[PDB]
Amino acid sequence: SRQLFIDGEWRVPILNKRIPNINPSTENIIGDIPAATKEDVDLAVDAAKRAISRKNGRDWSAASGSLRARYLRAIAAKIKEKKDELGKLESIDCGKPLEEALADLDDVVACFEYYAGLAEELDSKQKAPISLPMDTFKSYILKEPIGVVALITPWNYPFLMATWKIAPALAAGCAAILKPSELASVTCLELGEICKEVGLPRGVLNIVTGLGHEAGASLASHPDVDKISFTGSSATGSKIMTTAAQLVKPVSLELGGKSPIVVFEDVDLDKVAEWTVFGCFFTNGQICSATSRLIVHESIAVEFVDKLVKWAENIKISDPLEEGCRLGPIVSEAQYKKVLNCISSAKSEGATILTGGRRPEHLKKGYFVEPTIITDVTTSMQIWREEVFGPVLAVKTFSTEEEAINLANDTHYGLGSAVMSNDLERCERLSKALQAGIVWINCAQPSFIQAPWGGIKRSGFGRELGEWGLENYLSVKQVTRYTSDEPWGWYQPPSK
Amino acid sequence: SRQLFIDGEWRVPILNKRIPNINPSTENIIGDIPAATKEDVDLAVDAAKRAISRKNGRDWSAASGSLRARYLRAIAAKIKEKKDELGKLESIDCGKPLEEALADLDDVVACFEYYAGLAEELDSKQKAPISLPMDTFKSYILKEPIGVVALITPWNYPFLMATWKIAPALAAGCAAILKPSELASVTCLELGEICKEVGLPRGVLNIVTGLGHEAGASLASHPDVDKISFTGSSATGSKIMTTAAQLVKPVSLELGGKSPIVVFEDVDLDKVAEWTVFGCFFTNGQICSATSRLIVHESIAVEFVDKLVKWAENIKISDPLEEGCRLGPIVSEAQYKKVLNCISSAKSEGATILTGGRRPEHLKKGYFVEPTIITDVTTSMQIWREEVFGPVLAVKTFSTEEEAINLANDTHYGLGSAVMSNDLERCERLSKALQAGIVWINCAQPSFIQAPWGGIKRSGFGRELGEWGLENYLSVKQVTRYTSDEPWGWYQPPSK
Ligand SMILES: NC(=O)c1ccc[n+]([C@@H]2O[C@H](COP(=O)([O-])OP(=O)(O)OC[C@H]3O[C@@H](n4cnc5c(N)ncnc54)[C@H](O)[C@@H]3O)[C@@H](O)[C@H]2O)c1
Ligand SMILES: NC(=O)c1ccc[n+]([C@@H]2O[C@H](COP(=O)([O-])OP(=O)(O)OC[C@H]3O[C@@H](n4cnc5c(N)ncnc54)[C@H](O)[C@@H]3O)[C@@H](O)[C@H]2O)c1
Ligand code: NA
Ligand code: NA
Repeated sequence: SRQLFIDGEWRVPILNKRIPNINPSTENIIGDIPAATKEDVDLAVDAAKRAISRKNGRDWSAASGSLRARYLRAIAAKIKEKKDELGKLESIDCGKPLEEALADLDDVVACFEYYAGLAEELDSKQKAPISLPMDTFKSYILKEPIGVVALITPWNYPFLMATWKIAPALAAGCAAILKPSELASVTCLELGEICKEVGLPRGVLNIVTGLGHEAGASLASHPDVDKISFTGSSATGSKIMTTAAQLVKPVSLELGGKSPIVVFEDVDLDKVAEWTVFGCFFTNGQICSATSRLIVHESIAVEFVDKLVKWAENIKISDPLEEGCRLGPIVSEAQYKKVLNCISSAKSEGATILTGGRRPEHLKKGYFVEPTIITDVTTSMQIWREEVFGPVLAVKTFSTEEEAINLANDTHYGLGSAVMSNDLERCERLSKALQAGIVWINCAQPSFIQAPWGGIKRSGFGRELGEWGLENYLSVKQVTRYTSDEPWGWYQPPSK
Repeated sequence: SRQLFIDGEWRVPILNKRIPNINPSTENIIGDIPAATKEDVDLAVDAAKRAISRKNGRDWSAASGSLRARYLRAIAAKIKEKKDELGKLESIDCGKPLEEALADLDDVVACFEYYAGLAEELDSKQKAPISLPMDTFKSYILKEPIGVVALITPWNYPFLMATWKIAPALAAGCAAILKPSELASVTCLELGEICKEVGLPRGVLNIVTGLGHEAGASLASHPDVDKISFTGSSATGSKIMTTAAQLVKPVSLELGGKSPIVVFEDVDLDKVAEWTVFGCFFTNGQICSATSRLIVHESIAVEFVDKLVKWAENIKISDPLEEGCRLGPIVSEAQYKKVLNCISSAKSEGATILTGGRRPEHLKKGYFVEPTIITDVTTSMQIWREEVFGPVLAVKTFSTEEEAINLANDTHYGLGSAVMSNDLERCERLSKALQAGIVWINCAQPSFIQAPWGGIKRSGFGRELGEWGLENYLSVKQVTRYTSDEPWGWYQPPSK
């Protein structure tokens, strides 16, 4: 089995500890992953520092973008080869249905190809001139890699989230240390073998697996890390930023959400019913930007919600590998219990569990929850307030557009949001009013790698994907030159 | 004798306390400023919040850029009228030579004018298309104001630094709270009156003066502040970021530096002597990007450093308001003592003072220090590592280019840097190797409003000036719409 990927080969953790890896659908130990600690992390950062240091002959940061692009394209092609096997490992690892995992793999491939392309273009973008009011000065800018980057990623899209950061980071000329989640580490470790098979220069990508408070914390607080890029819980992101503050290092954060989907009356109920079920139940409801607060016009509310109930109850719940699986199990026991507790608390606070809310009868084992719709929701309820990370939808109703937007913005979060109405004039109005980083019109959840992705407010800051994803790993350098041959003439010259 | 500027009005601090104001050239109490406290900071942030939500933001934040442009231009014109008056106040307040303050005001006017232009251009940048590889989806970006912004500014360029922050913040559609330094708050308070005369919508700009640990801390930790932009010391920068981390608020930090100036042999000696002295002694040596580490080639070192002494001793030091003034006093007593202790510490470690390093004999009173150049410096010394923020130049010698860049990069800071040589191929090589946000070639210290300004490493992150300045106060929103009529087709419809 795999060890830590450091400096271009496999290294066993110094303390030789290992973490059990559970299959979410069976509850059986399916294997394990290495548990890295402080000094394992220290080796990773040194290797990354060495990968980009001047006196390295294969200086990754000083290489041309097209050279890095060749590595990225090769990484992509090797992943494309293993598509079917990597997707199967993905499903077993995190619990998402096979068709979802296979789609993620396609996106991984596209993501490396896209940033390979951007890497090629980057050389043309260097030395971009700045127009000045004086003729005595000339000015341009250089786009330089930020340096050594810590990449800390979630378990909901294990391989894709990692790729969302490593592809732009490498394309920019950075050396990376990746810390995937201890709940879903397998495919990211497979990326280490791919790097070996493609001859990625030593130390450019290092993969350190283990516990968040051991490996992750050590990585985040290491003084030689130049930038931390994070995706995960609000609390951990806060701790990570606190740690980064010690040595004043830049940070990008993508944290939870509690995204609204605003459904108006002038809508095809059935088409938008699939979207609202998708926005909340897809990835077993473990989406950062999940549209988990439904805000439906009162005039269609009860018939629209009834449709939702039928769609949701027709969703096939099974082992992720079984043909036709549209919902898998929650990633872990601890997560399962949190999701069930959220449903329990909603019931306790007086809300209605319209459908789901329990373990399905036909599956005795595994962390399975039926798609859950919750109504009679009040704005002070925990279910309205707190991100669930389970297939759980909370429903509220509205009578005016103004009320709809006030309900939509009734959260300290600000990641995603969706508007559903045929009136496109209304959609544009609502897309401006919704306090979010992403606004979907007449759909919910699609993330194209060409378009900037991120949140505002307690959902964090910074943008991934598109050209924004690359910039996240560049710094701007102003090169200003004095063209004239005249003395500056500010101070008095001495005498000679 | 002004008060706090809150919600478009002059208001006495709730607790009615005031802070004395010292003339740095006489050591006499010359006035006082209002001392805002937590209760006043709440009122200013509340007013800012109301300014963005008032009338769906149609008066400011959701208005077109041309509306804000008119205000910025109107402010510019007012400053320009009173530039000589504000220059005089600026010198008395911070202690810089009058011709420096006068030059600052020219830059203040041009800064408002420049961001007025960018405000007008901003409307045409809205809804910029994002190309997708699908027929079924369409995507564009909106550039929204980040919201309510905290602007914390230093005492070295009192009015200009405030302008660097507010001008792009207003152009963006933000509502700002300014917390100027308690050592130089006078011109910034005058800007309040300018907003009044110009009729700037209430709450768009608020000015809260006071102690850093009362007013500054209360502003930085306020839950309704959307973004903090800070320029000042490393320690405080670090504290701001830690506070922001609690509610995960984005920050931009410009901190100190220990910037290198590298002088090769193929150089006009008299011309670069001027530049080097300017690079280190200008603003009484209180520049963030001061080039305070000289790195000269051994072959020219002896006569180049001798010329440096000649220039340094010909710098006219006096009251900042006297006709020929070219160096004023250090801003305050505490700073004055720190600067003098830095020079003592150099002697402690065995370094040589070639000129200055003491009170000028003619001044007697005031916080004056002669322009100091020190030599026989070692890599391990405090004057090499730490920021003096006084007119104090440290000098090391080099022979090879590899030796030059390694000495230049021998710092945890990374704000500015300067190359001096007639060989432009060499200058370009060094500009790529120098780890800094600004690289100057054949000059030191000019900052054009068209070009991005900021640091890397422990000098901070984020960029001000140019279009980068505007972007600092904008957040990117992705708007994606499903244009197809076809059902999504992921789930199985429930019939019939
Ligand atoms: N919404 C999202 O974007 C998203 C994505 C993935 C996972 N998650 C969350 O992951 C959670 C799993 O637990 P967890 O990540 O909150 O803690 P954890 O179980 O990983 O570790 C427990 C303790 O370690 C601390 N810790 C973890 N990483 C740290 C680091 N890098 N530096 C300093 N301290 C660290 C945590 O604050 C906590 O006190 C789930 O509740 C799930 O909601 C959220
Ligand atoms: N290099 C630069 O960019 C630059 C520019 C201007 C001033 N300065 C520095 O200003 C210093 C003067 O003292 P000071 O600014 O370090 O402290 P201060 O005099 O403002 O206040 C003293 C204490 O309050 C704390 N504090 C100040 N503002 C705070 C805030 N907003 N939030 C939480 N704590 C805060 C400080 O950490 C310190 O412990 C000088 O040492 C000088 O070097 C540096
Ligand atoms: Na697992
Ligand atoms: Na003063």
